[PDB]
Amino acid sequence: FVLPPGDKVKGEKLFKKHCKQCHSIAPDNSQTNSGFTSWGPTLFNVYNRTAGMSKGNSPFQTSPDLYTSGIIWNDVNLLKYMKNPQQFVESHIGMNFKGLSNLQERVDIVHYLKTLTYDDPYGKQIVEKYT
Amino acid sequence: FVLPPGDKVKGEKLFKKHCKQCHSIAPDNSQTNSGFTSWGPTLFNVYNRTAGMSKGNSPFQTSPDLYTSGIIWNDVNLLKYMKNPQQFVESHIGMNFKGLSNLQERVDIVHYLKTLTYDDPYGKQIVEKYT
Ligand code: HEC
Ligand code: HEC
Repeated sequence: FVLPPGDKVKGEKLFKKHCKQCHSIAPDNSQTNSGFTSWGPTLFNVYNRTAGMSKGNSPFQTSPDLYTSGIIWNDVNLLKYMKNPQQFVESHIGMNFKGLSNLQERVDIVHYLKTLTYDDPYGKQIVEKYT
Repeated sequence: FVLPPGDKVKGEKLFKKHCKQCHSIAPDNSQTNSGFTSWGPTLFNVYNRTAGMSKGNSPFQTSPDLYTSGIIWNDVNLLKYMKNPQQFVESHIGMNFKGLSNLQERVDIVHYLKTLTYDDPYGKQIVEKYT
């Protein structure tokens, strides 16, 4: 497959219409993950960039010998992701988050999350483990 | 509304089964923007934290005069977002990306993104401006 003929001016227009609300184009590189100006990461230099979702189900979490170069934002993957982001995530990493319907489970999760703070004993324990 | 009674141990187990795949619990503070250890941001100290999606649809024509991130991850918002993230996004920021059906528009977008690079003439101008 080769990237078919397209119009980059039309592309700028479509980007301002559909993507600019959540994505910057600034060449920060310090914004390539989430960033500080836009919600989503800067899409500058995104072409052939290693995708952030490569870190989902990180093999590094259990061992540094399981390094993974990850998924690349080449032409095909950009086209497919722009077609259907959720199906792309599910098909490339194995699953996505569509929400938890049960209310007690979500409440229990909130109770757990409230302990992940710099003041809670459990949170203080998580802190020293990473210091 | 008050947070109903909950079990933080069951919450930890639910977090490990449903959230740890894409979320760290590391006190990085710099990882709150997805960081690098995980695809999603660290959920450590996420309670009552300003949500990253507050940065979407930013009035950058009056950026110095009108900007005050104000989606807070309090109990209610966490429960709502965990129930249906996409509906939460759509109802709190106004819209969400569900994909572009047409193939030529996506191709044109890829053509525009290929010019966002440190060596393309257009990408060079974007660099010049934002420094
Ligand atoms: C909010 C309403 C968004 C709109 C509209 C678009 N995107 Fe987005 N995208 C958004 C976020 C918060 C994130 C980060 C979390 C995630 O799911 O990855 C993204 C991610 C991307 C990426 C991945 C970048 C990476 O470094 O891995 C790309 C390439 C991307 N988004 C492109 C993109 C395009 C082409 C859009 C319009 C056609 C678009 N996004 C809209 C939030 C939002
Ligand atoms: C990947 C498959 C994920 C799973 C499973 C869960 N989350 Fe996540 N979440 C993910 C990303 C890539 C992002 C950043 C982009 C975005 O849409 O915001 C998030 C974001 C959050 C946030 C916002 C944090 C902030 O700083 O604003 C929260 C509070 C959050 N996610 C919570 C959460 C919970 C409770 C989960 C399991 C029950 C969970 N997420 C799963 C990706 C993924």
